[PDB]
Amino acid sequence: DENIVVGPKPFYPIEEGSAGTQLRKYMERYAKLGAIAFTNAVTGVDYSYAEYLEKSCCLGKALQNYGLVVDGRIALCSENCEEFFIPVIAGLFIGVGVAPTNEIYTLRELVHSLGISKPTIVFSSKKGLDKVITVQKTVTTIKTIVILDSKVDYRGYQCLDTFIKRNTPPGFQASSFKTVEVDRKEQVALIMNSSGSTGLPKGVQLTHENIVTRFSHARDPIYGNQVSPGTAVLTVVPFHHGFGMFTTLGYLICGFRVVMLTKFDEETFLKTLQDYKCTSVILVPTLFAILNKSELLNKYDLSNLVEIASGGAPLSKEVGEAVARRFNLPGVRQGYGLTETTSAIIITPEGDDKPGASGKVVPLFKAKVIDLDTKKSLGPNRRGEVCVKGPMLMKGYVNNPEATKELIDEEGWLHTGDIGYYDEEKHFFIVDRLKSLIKYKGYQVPPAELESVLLQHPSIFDAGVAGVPDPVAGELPGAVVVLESGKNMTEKEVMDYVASQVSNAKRLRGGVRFVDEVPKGLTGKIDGRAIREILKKPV
Ligand SMILES: Nc1ncnc2c1ncn2[C@@H]1O[C@H](COS(=O)(=O)NC(=O)c2csc(-c3nc4ccc(O)cc4s3)n2)[C@@H](O)[C@H]1O
Ligand SMILES: [Cl-]
Ligand SMILES: [Cl-]
Repeated sequence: DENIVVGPKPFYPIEEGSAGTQLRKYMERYAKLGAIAFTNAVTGVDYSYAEYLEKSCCLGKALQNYGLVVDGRIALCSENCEEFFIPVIAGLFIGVGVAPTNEIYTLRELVHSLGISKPTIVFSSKKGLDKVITVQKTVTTIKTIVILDSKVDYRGYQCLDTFIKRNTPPGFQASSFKTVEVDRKEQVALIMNSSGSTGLPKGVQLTHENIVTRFSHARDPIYGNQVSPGTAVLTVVPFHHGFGMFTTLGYLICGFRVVMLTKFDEETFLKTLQDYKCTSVILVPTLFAILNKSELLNKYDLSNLVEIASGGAPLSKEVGEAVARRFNLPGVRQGYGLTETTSAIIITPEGDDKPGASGKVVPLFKAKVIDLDTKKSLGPNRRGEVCVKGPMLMKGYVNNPEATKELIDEEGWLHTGDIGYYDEEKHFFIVDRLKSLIKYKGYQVPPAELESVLLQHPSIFDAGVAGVPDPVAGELPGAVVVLESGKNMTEKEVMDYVASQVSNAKRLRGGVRFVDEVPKGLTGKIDGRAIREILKKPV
């Protein structure tokens, strides 16, 4: 079947050893070099590779001394902090599965998530502690809570350093610690949760094989960023999520200084780029809005920035092109993936550009686009459901065989739930989620196409589009809009503006509501249910 698109061979073959073994090898190299691994952009606190490696080894030993066995479970519950990856790496080193969560989860989300992954120990931020204590009342198998981002014991709980000290012999040498080899294709490494699900979070099981595949991509000269220890990268994405998890772990294999930024005011954003000489960043779409509007770019030395990427959610082609132009860059790089594919499986290849494209199939992967009804493969320039296959496919959901069966078909293809197409040169374009398409008469209108038009308006800061029920037409496209400060548009002004830019079918017949915040998930995807609820309310 010539409709299947097959990715190339990676420049760097997948290395032998577990994901823990590989991380240890590279971290040790950068440790001896004296490089910095993590920097908190706002405080300027650094962890060297040497310190991060030492603590990760010491925590690995501590978890073994505590009694955790291969295929045990720990969790994190934390907003981004520079300590976040210590329990992750320790788990990978010893073959204990790690379930990351964020403090920003609701209690309903967190109780469900941790109830599925069943961690023995939770590494909680100070901020997340109250939620973890509450969850423990239901998930009563959580034995121990350790405070991740405190140097001292906190509210009666051991901090990370205390837990390590209490579970390792005095004078324990990290250099002596051995990574634990595992059955790479079978051994769960991480239990992850997607963002923007319409239901409660499922536990996505990712293996060591999944992760070491990512390590090849991450440092690939075409599909990643080349090893360059000391080079700084800015990161803004949530660490608990696959997007932040596998970009960050990849950056550690690359030897980069991971500059973690948690505040997105333009001054701090720009000052961070300048002060740490950041050479690249992967943004989410809302951060592009800040950069397109900024009147301050000229005040900062931004000359070190040679790459801007995007992922997680649809990016307006025109907004991306404007921002790339401001920075005098050829274009915005992009990656597209799902929690269930570990990381990005379509990435813009260096040297092989195409306006508006999401990129090309990554090494070791295959992709196809199927007809929504027949499920048969399609040629180029035909919209259908993107499906993918390759060694980053998850092992399956935790204790949910039905959901696994629905996602990964009898022929081993993962059905992404996304609409897209590929062109004659095999560039893929991801349009939107199938579930988001607005059923206006016989049309299937992608909200992202309307959102792009809205975002391009200089008075519109943010927008989200969804379908308003309608007896005659099925669904009418409607929009929720956040206006830029000091600007005003009426509903009619927005509707007329959109009508001037789109087909008749795409008009905002469902109307426009103005809000302070567009409802979205943790990595920028529009919350359709929430938008529909807002549109339902009378003005
Ligand atoms: N680039 C994109 N364009 C449009 N939509 C995109 C998208 N990426 C994810 N999505 C949407 O998120 C859904 C998946 O949501 S999810 O489960 O929460 N997981 C993800 O969103 C997810 C998991 S890993 C990951 C990426 N890793 C990267 C590494 C480098 C890089 O440059 C870019 C990326 S994006 N994204 C997709 O089905 C799709 O609807
Ligand atoms: Cl999201
Ligand atoms: Cl979310």
